Amino acid sequence: MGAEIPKEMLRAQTNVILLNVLKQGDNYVYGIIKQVKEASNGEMELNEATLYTIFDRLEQDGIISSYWGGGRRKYYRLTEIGHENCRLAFESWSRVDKIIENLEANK
Amino acid sequence: PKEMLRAQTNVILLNVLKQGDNYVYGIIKQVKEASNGEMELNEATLYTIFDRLEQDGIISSYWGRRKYYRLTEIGHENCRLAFESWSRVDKIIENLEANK
Repeated sequence: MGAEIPKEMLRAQTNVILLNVLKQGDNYVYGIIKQVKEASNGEMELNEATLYTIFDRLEQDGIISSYWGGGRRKYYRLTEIGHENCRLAFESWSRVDKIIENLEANK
Repeated sequence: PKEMLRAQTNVILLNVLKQGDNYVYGIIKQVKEASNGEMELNEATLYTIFDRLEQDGIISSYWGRRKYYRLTEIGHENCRLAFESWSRVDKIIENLEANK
């Protein structure tokens, strides 16, 4: 093989954009797509089949939950479990980059 | 969460090898000194990570007798595209500026 960008990474990246927008506040899939496509500058053309499968299997793990809002929108919110999972992920990752800081500046 | 700890260990390990070639014991102690004593890696884990990192051509090894490991030109390029791809996503949010 050789040098690619592993598809597992692109999956991970769209997941991180997701719970950033959800972190920023609850939302419905339509709005999610529009917001991402306009932070993307148009180069983030999410499709809702992916959002719905991603969300279904994101909750079996309790990381978000959903509620109902003559349009009735299925909104999504970030569970406090997800909030602290995200928070302590950031703090451990900040620790990791400080360790890289220290390896580089060492020698 | 185990798998997150595994991933962070990967980024730490191959940042060390990205920074320059090394052997497992020296890697461990160097990590423990950027770690400040908080990350006392065990050689077993280094070995499993490396076994699967050089069957994937991302590192290699030679005899220098201590066995040194090094970051392949594939691994260097992998890290550079990961940095570029992730930096683009990081600069995509950028998600609160369009809100209000």
